[PDB]
Amino acid sequence: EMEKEFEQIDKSGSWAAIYQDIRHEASDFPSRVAKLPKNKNRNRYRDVSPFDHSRIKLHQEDNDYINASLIKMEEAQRSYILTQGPLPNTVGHFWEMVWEQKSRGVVMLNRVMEKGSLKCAQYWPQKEEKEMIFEDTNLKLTLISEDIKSYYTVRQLELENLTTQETREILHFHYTTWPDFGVPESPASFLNFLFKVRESGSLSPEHGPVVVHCSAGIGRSGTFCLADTCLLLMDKRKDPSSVDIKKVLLEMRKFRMGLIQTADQLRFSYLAVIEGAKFIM
Ligand SMILES: *[C@@H]1C(=O)Nc2ccc(F)cc21
Ligand SMILES: *[C@@H]1C(=O)Nc2ccc(F)cc21
Repeated sequence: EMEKEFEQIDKSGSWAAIYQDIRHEASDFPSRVAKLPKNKNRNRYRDVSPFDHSRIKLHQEDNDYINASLIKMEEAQRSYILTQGPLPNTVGHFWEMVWEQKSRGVVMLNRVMEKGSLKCAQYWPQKEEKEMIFEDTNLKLTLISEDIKSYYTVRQLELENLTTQETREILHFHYTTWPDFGVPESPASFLNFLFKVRESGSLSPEHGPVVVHCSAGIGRSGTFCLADTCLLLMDKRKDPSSVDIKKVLLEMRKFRMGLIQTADQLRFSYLAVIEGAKFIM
């Protein structure tokens, strides 16, 4: 039971030590496409590079590269795309990826400005009547509606393929209250965030994978996928306490580097799963 393992690591203060065992056990795979010179500016500096084996390819004949990975959790029947916050020059690529993978949801875990720097381009429209056109990828994006809450905002967007005039509705889930430093004190509002994403149908097998991101460094994102997957596996296992967070993290770590970044994020992920369990079970 992870609750008892929690008190043990907490009372012993061994979070940095557990995390380092994870860092040392974690997969390392080639990322040759990410390091090509022609991809330097498609790549957010001081951000993780995608492994070649799990990387999302754009369907443009020119350059197929985006900093994005497919996490496939086989048991849980859950798949996620994890990506960097778009750059001014990759906003069109980001929406092409959303279009081509048939994603219903985009999950954003950062503010556009944190610590007085831009963590991410403004990649969606701020007003109904000012839509965005991405001329490089032949897409149009319109804000349909915006629902601002205390801890998060949900936006309905319409993405239009200007080439074929097909349109789809995309949900933008923006968690707005992650602090500039460290992790939330309680996981309550984050859990209410996940449940929201779940009830929308954005994580369901009838859609392409959800797109998750949160700037570059800090960590976040990892926490989102790790909590979702751990909770769903408790709905599946005859014994819910067979679920080992560390094992799940190491599986995801086969698909993308740079989850959980800090021991604090690891601690928060335990606390989110523990409190999510008690809420359901
Ligand atoms: C587990 C299961 O038994 N059926 C099902 C359907 C969708 C999922 F995402 C996960 C499961
Ligand atoms: C939840 C909410 O607060 N706003 C919104 C809009 C669309 C959805 F599918 C779900 C929600």
